[PDB]
Amino acid sequence: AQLAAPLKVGAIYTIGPYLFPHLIPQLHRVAPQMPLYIEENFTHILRDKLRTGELDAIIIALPFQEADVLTKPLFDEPFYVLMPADHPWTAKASIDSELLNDKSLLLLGEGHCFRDQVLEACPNKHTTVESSSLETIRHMVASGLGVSVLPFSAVDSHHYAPGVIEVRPFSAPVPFRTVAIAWRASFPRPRAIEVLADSIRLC
Amino acid sequence: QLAAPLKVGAIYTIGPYLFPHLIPQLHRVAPQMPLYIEENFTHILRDKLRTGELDAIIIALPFQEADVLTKPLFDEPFYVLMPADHPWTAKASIDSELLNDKSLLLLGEGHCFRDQVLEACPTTVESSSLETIRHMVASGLGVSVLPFSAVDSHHYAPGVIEVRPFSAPVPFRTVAIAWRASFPRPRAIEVLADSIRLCSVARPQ
Repeated sequence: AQLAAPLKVGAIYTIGPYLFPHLIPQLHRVAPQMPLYIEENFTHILRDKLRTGELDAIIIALPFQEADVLTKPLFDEPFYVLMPADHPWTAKASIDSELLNDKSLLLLGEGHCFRDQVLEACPNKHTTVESSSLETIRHMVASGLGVSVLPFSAVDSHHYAPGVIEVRPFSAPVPFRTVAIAWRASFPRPRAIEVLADSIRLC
Repeated sequence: QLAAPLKVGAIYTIGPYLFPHLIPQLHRVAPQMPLYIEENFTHILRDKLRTGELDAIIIALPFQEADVLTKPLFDEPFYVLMPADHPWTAKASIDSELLNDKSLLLLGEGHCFRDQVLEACPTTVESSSLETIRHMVASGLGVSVLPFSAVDSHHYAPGVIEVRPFSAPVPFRTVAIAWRASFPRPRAIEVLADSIRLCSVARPQ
């Protein structure tokens, strides 16, 4: 106690894969004896589990407000455009958002908050592929199927040799999202939460 | 018949470790066929293959359905994943009976790899995937089992996780590809299969 027991952390699908690899060793450096029971899911589900006590702390994107749950913004994360290496846009330095409504744009299905954020960053012509992760989308743009949008932390977390996929920033103003941690106020281990947060910011 | 997009499904425990090698090889022998990709459970891929919204699926045996051709591609061994501090680090290989422990982390019920691991043995994190399992192992939560194609597919610096082979006889799965018998594009199937076979070849350091 109180840094001596497993901590149950949830995160949304479009954050966990890109955060945990950085998070775990940084957490380890401060916090050698606490392992993480991890779950990745949609926002509302992580919220329900946070409420029922199945999860102790969740990682979501704003907006997010929950009874008896404290919510601290952790950082901001700009979006980037993902494309095949032979795509015309590779000649551009940045991509204006208005260019993005086109059948060639590949989106997550409903339920993903990132989907709505991307849609809001755009000016109805799209391709939605359900039961998809961001990685699956990266694979299909790598095969030359279309083009997509990623959060910053995901752009280089892949195992593709150079010359397969290219990433270009958005033209100003760059759309982004706000990453935040949530935990319940009555949580008997506040120092575990602070360790978690501090470790997240140092990434 | 190699200038149109091909619709491919694969099970959760195969795709993430296959596509990073499959896509380049595929453009290299077939640069005008992009993949529409889906990852899901075996039965869902089966149904999607039968309905025709998928053209081919990549699965593990056993697998046999009427009016569906199935071609075994290769054998992939299993490996044991552990924290870098874990005492099993001292071991060269790990006896399968040692996976009789609550430390052992498994996938949900819908995954065929769960069953395969359970068959190779004497707690379950639900709706999990292998990467999440890797993360929790990396945090020190326990120990797990991976297919070989997944043991290097991570972004942790060395010194965080370690992998050891099973003691002989080593457990394995058989990766295969399935497609409709009267599928109008057999050549694409053959390319895809060969490319998949190539992926099974681990590139030396």
